[PDB]
Amino acid sequence: SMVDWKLMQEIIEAPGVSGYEHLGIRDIVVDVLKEVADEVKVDKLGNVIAHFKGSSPRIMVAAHMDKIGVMVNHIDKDGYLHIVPIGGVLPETLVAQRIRFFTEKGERYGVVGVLPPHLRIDWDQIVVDVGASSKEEAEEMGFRVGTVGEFAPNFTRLNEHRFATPYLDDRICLYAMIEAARQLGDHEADIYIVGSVQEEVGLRGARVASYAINPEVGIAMDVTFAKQPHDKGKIVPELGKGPVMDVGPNINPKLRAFADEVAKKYEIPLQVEPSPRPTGTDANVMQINKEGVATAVLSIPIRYMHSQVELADARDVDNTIKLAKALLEELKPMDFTP
Amino acid sequence: SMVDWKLMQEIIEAPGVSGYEHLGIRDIVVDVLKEVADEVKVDKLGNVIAHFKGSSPRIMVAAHMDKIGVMVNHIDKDGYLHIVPIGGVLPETLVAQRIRFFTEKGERYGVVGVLPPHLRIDWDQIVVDVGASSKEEAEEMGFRVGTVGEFAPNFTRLNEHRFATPYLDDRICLYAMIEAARQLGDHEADIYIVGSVQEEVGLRGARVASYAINPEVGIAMDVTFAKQPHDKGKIVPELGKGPVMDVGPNINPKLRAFADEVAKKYEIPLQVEPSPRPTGTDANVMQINKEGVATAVLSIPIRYMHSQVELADARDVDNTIKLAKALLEELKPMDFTP
Amino acid sequence: SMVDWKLMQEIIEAPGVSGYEHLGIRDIVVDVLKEVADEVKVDKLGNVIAHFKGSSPRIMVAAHMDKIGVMVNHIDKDGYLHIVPIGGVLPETLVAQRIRFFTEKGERYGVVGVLPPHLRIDWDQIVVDVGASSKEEAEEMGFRVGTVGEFAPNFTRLNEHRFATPYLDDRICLYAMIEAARQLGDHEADIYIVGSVQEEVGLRGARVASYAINPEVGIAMDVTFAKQPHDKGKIVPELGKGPVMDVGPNINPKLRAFADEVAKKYEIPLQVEPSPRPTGTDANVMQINKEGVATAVLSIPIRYMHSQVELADARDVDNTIKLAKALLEELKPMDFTP
Ligand SMILES: [Cl-]
Ligand SMILES: [Cl-]
Ligand SMILES: [Cl-]
Ligand SMILES: [Cl-]
Ligand SMILES: [Cl-]
Ligand SMILES: [Cl-]
Ligand SMILES: [Zn+2]
Ligand SMILES: [Zn+2]
Ligand SMILES: [Zn+2]
Ligand SMILES: [Zn+2]
Ligand SMILES: [Zn+2]
Ligand SMILES: [Zn+2]
Repeated sequence: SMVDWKLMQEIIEAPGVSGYEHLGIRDIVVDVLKEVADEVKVDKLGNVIAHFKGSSPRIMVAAHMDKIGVMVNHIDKDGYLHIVPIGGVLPETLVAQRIRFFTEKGERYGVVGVLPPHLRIDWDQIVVDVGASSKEEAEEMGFRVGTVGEFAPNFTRLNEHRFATPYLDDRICLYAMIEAARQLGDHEADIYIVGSVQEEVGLRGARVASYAINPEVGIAMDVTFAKQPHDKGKIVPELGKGPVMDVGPNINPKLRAFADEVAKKYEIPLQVEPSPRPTGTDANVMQINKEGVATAVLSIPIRYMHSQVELADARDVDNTIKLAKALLEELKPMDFTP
Repeated sequence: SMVDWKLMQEIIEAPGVSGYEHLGIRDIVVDVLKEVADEVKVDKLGNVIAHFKGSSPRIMVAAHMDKIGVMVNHIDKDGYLHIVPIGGVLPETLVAQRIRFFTEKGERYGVVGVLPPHLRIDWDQIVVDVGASSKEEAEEMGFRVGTVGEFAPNFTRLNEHRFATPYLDDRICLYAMIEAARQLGDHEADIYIVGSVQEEVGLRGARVASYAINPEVGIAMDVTFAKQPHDKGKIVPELGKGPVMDVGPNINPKLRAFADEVAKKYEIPLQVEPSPRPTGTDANVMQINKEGVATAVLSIPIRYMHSQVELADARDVDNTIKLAKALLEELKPMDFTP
Repeated sequence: SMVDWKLMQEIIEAPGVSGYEHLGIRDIVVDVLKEVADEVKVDKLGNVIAHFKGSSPRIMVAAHMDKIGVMVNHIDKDGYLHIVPIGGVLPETLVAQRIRFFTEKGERYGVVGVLPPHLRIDWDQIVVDVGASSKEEAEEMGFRVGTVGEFAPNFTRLNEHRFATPYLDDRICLYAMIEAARQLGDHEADIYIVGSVQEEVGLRGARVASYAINPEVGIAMDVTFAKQPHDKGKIVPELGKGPVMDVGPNINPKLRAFADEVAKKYEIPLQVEPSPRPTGTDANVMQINKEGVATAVLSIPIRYMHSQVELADARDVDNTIKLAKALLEELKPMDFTP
């Protein structure tokens, strides 16, 4: 298990909003997995699919490579950018923030300004300043209709265990899945490790990857909500209390019971999240793939999801790596029929 | 046809909310169908698929086994449960009601309390009392994060024909489909009778069952809205006027015309429901399965859908059994191209 | 003391809304009291007055036989009932509930329906379905202008001590008073045990019973509010902490002090409720009867008053039986002058 802070930060900060995972994260995932997998391929949507050959059952584990972000809708006559969200970016988190754009002339920053109080929440109030003085100048700088951008990186390690940064969702789980894969010992299962694309715009990469792989078992590794201020006591998982595994309709009872047994065997703390609906993770589309798949969700709890200050606890990451590795190594043929 | 009140009530009251159909209803459906079907199997999502071997066309008929219900989100320090809905349960129907929970220690009841007027619609106002005095006590009683519950059974036969009970949706149609199956005589069609899972959380079981079966023809048997107080005259079907079959984009014109001819031949009253959108039934996902399926919806009209007092007329149930049996027996190869 | 669950449930479920206590509860109260009382009579309003002859002081103990309920205002052309409340029934507790009506053709049920969300708290939204299709049919079924109904029975024992059911108010105290009466040993006081009528519509039976009895001392046994969710910490009594006895203007200080001494002597836990106003119980009218009466209130705490899920703790019922018996046996001439 054990957290490699340098690799983890590299995986978090690599470029790749939904539909543009090829801008950086994809090559990193391919390179790290090619060293340990029997075969790694990239499909037409950009999913990275790494095969660790085994016997049975066939399992697909998916963590998504894409980040939420923004796209330039148009550039105005004074050289300001008007942007729209890619995935669940909320306008409130954009005020007085830096955005990292992927322009024709490399990575370039812009800022979302604020109007001083004496001149006075929605997308129309959001205008990006890139230091340009005209539309022509912004265009010469490399900005275009369709230019995409991300929250600017800011990795903050607060103490021994806690850290805050944009894009723990889902780079922290992609990191954990990749570490589990690198540490993977012998296993009976036929394992596909998938870096999925476009999770944040409707689970689109995992949909096609599941179709091609045709797994019997599916596990999505995505982040989940942790107890935090103003949550009204409604959130069950807490930072530092371990990986989280949902229960509910998206979650095969036999697979979820198997996961409990494994967690107990390896003495890994395991939290329960009640999910009464099909989840908002790749496991949603994996479960209803083709003839149906036995699915579960394995999550790292974070605070402040979908903002620049997503915050996690490295003890949870470590234990998630350990649990993913143990599930993959312990998995064996069994009857998943509910 | 003919209504078997005892079997019908047993099928209505068997446990099984979305994702937990294995708690009771599934075994009943398997047992009754195994007696008449050539083969019955349960898939990975829990669908019951019973094959009545025939020639052509291949038809799938689906009625869903799952009920809407609730799930325990957390237990508070005073031993009260805080719940969230599974499917379309509305908070208004929970006030001063009993809930039947499926705990580690068998079935146990709780009540949703009301606040006396002198101390004064949303989920936060909903708190379940299970007779416990602390979190530890509620847990010893068997309640957990993730415990599921249902409207408590209350079967009320009002007169010769009308009756009200929780969960006519969709146990009344599952009952009707099962009776039609038991009475099924010779048939040319290759018939799959499916007890589907997770209809109430997005048609998920019928999606995978349709994929595996690959039918040419699909019929969903689900309940529909009947004329009732305060409906502003907008609902077409009425209690006691027979089974209902939609018309609209989800409904293959040739199959629907065939259904009219059959209803006329057997002198079965048949109501028309205008459905301008893809339906909220299993026929939605059956129609867009693989290369496409000729689909129709065959419904029993009920009042007060998704509440504890869903109300139907046994004459409609009888006629639905008769019509389902006749469609299956009359179905023959034909061109379904619109 | 000791709770007889079978008798208690029978007393709770016997028919009898305000003004219609003769439909069942009255005969039960008469029959049980006739076995132990020197004389039992029923007055013109329907009060049951049982005399246990003694010396002094003359005491009247009253628990009310009436339930809150509903009455049919009119039947509409489609056979639905439109109802109005008898006593403090709130429209919110009627949604998707069953009502037990007392018709010309025996007990018959109806349901209060709900309007599905896509077609959208006050009495005009409340319409009762009885399975009829026309006004004439509902009338043939026995429904009339003036037909009365009750919350349908649903007795739920949650565990060893806690239980929830419609109509703990005031059948639980009527049960406790009746058990105390049956266990009553020697006593100096001249005791009248009264099953009062029409408490829920303005304390009307206790008014005339007090006039006829002319007691020197009066105790009302009615339920009171217990700590429960969303009460904002404003309710003092709690389930399981014993009978409750108010303090305040309705409560004679000498009698209330005597009650404390008795509770201490018999080691019965006794809660205090602050009541700054004349109470909403029979003790209100007893106190201002004729030349004035020394009065107190002895209550069983319940949650969710006036709803179908009123919830109590059998330890409190037991201790209330014990305290009532001890007060009656210990009572002796004393000066009640404040
Ligand atoms: Cl996500
Ligand atoms: Cl294959
Ligand atoms: Cl439905
Ligand atoms: Cl085929
Ligand atoms: Cl009262
Ligand atoms: Cl006198
Ligand atoms: Zn996300
Ligand atoms: Zn994510
Ligand atoms: Zn439904
Ligand atoms: Zn349905
Ligand atoms: Zn009352
Ligand atoms: Zn009362």
